[PDB]
Amino acid sequence: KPRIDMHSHFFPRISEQEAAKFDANHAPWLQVSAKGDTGSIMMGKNNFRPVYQALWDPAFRIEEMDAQGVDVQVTCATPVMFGYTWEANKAAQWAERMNDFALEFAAHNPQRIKVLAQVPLQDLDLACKEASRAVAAGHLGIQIGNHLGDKDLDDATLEAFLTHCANEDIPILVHPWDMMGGQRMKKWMLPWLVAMPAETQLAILSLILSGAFERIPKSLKICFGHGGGSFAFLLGRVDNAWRHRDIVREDCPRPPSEYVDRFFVDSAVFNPGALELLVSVMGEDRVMLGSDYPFPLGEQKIGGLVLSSNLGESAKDKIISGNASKFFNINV
Amino acid sequence: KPRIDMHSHFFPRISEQEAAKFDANHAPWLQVSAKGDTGSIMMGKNNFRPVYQALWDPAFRIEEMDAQGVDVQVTCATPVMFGYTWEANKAAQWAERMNDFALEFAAHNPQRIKVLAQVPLQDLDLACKEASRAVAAGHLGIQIGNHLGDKDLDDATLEAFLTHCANEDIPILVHPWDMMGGQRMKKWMLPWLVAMPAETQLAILSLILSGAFERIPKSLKICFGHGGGSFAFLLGRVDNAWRHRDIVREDCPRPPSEYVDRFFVDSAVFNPGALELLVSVMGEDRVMLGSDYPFPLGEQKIGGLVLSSNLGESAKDKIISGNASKFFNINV
Ligand SMILES: [Co+2]
Ligand SMILES: [Co+2]
Repeated sequence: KPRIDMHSHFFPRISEQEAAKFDANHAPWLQVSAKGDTGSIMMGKNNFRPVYQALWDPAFRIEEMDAQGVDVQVTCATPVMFGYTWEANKAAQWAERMNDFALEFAAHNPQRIKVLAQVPLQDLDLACKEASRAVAAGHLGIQIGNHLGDKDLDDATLEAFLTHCANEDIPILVHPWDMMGGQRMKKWMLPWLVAMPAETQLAILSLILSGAFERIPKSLKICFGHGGGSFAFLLGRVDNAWRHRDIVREDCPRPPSEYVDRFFVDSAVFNPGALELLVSVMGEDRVMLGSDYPFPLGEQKIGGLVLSSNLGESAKDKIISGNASKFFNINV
Repeated sequence: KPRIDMHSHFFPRISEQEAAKFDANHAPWLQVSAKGDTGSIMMGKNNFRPVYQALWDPAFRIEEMDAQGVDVQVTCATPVMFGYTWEANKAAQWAERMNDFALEFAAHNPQRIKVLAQVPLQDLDLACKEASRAVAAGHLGIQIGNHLGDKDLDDATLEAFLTHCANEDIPILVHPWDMMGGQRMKKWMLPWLVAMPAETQLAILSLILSGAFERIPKSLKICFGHGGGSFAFLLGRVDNAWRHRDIVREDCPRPPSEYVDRFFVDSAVFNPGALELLVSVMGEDRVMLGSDYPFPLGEQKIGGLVLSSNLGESAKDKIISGNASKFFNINV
């Protein structure tokens, strides 16, 4: 039973110059210290966030995986890489380049390192083509952000994308990104603590309340990252609203709670009680170990929360290993 | 064994002529049908919200309360009545009129209907007066919105108000309103299902992360409406952030979860799993029965989720009765 950690991120060796050729102001690149141990994601000439070797170096990453007890990691774009606001053809060329970097990263050891691709989701046609190209080149699926500006997952272009993926057997991880909140949540990591869980919840409900699960084939494999946000906990509020209000019930024929059999969530909720309630709502078959390696708010002892739960042995094995193996078809 | 519902709402019997005196376009009033069981809250000459008789009629309410098994009910402003956008002086006099109306509604049976007052929270001076004035007139505390625009509860102006209330032993109920989310939650009541819980979590976290509870006297009686949103379930994430980023730890000298003994939440969470998680977090002494009567999304069998739960008889008596008795000082 190899521990599979199915939610982690990477960032490729791109220089200022290469990024500039796409967008001098908005294309992210990687600055590495002379020493080679630390670095920063840059945007234009500005420091975006500080980072360390494990995000760009697959050999260094292998050492930490050994140290952690992680046998297989699935890793994908850092969300600042998405480029969802750029011109389509440019975002397409970018996506391909990033996905190639991701394959080259995993080529260091394709047994223990699996990658998901990004897509120019602003353009449905180009997004489908990149999704297919990348999977047929080695990627085990796609990571998308959870919205495109004012477009949420109920949007016909995003629904059409999920449907293409269901049709071609391409798993999706939905990652919250580009957080709401306007001006309100600047200090103390509030976008991460408030807006992010709200974003993921909104993605799920957008699928549910629009009736989109009635249209998307049941074969779609889709996981919502970062514990599904606050979804599991406020689901009661949503069923209540659906039972008692026309406008809530209108596009959604079955109790919202019944739609949990249509998706997955990762396990990153940082609390025993939250995990227990997460597993209660979703069922043990629908929660997968994800850490958010190698960022600093990520689970520092990968799998620790699950292995130390008062869940059954049966269930623990599915969450740390079983489910993702099936979900991503990583042949154990 | 007396049942106390501490979260319900009311709307006064204001004539269109009396409303137009404050603001012909933005000041809320009540239109009542022939039969006398139907109404609309209006904004000028437009239908703002359709409402039913229990919202404005004490006699009718007094009877649903008899039907429901609720001995005492705390009631307060519908958030449309807040008028936080108004000019400080126009609001002060609006607040007083709403609060004279609230005391009239209470006077129909002051043993069973208790009231909280609204305040012109935009101007500190006028809000403190109205608070002390309203309480001494018979109000048991105040209801405040969770934010004013981008001033969250970490705003020093708002702190001072919380502290002014603390020393007068004026209890406060913090209610979500004016939900974040802009152009993104237009259907299926998503403001209420996504933004509302996030607002309330924000409100709590701005107190904890800013260090406000270090500076507000422990005598503060403050309660966060609607279960405190997603607060209890996301709390583990908050501690994780605190432990791993020193910017989260800067004004918050102890782990964020330690401050749970500084506030209360109501019980309105619509799921037994969620109720259990909520109590586990807050403690059985810090959760009060609130229904959100008489709104359609309000609990239909008031007390029903608590009374059917797997909690002990001791826990149930505190939530239904014990806690709210002490908090609002309603003597049995
Ligand atoms: Co992540
Ligand atoms: Co309410």
